[PDB]
Amino acid sequence: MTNPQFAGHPFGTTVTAETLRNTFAPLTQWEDKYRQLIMLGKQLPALPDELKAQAKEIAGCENRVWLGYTVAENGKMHFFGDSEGRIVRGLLAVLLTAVEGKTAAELQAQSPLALFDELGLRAQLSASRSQGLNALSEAIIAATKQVLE
Repeated sequence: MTNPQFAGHPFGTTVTAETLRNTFAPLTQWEDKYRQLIMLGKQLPALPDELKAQAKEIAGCENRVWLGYTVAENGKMHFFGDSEGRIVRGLLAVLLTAVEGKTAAELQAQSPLALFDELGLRAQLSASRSQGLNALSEAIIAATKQVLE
């Protein structure tokens, strides 16, 4: 009789698309967003190797990128990863938030870039860099394709 629990990340819990909007609400300057974003990572826990194995490797961004998830019984997937670049690290948050217990379908029904764009944590990011966010997202599309099938 027991139940293990790990990865006490916010994303939704305390870091909801809203909360982020409340933080950026005042921060109208991208400089801030990009700035605070860095701190967003600090908040995130240090992704251990054990989890690294549970997640997938992503070397198509500013720097190393680790991400992993799993479809629940109903489908409620839970994302969890990290990155080297604080900035990127923070970005994940928003993402993990956009995918707040979302279903594969849902994801396809609404890209996680919405939040990023909404908050402007990407809409501003140069096209080039944007290519990255896409890749990340694609990770889902690829997954959703599996869950869908």
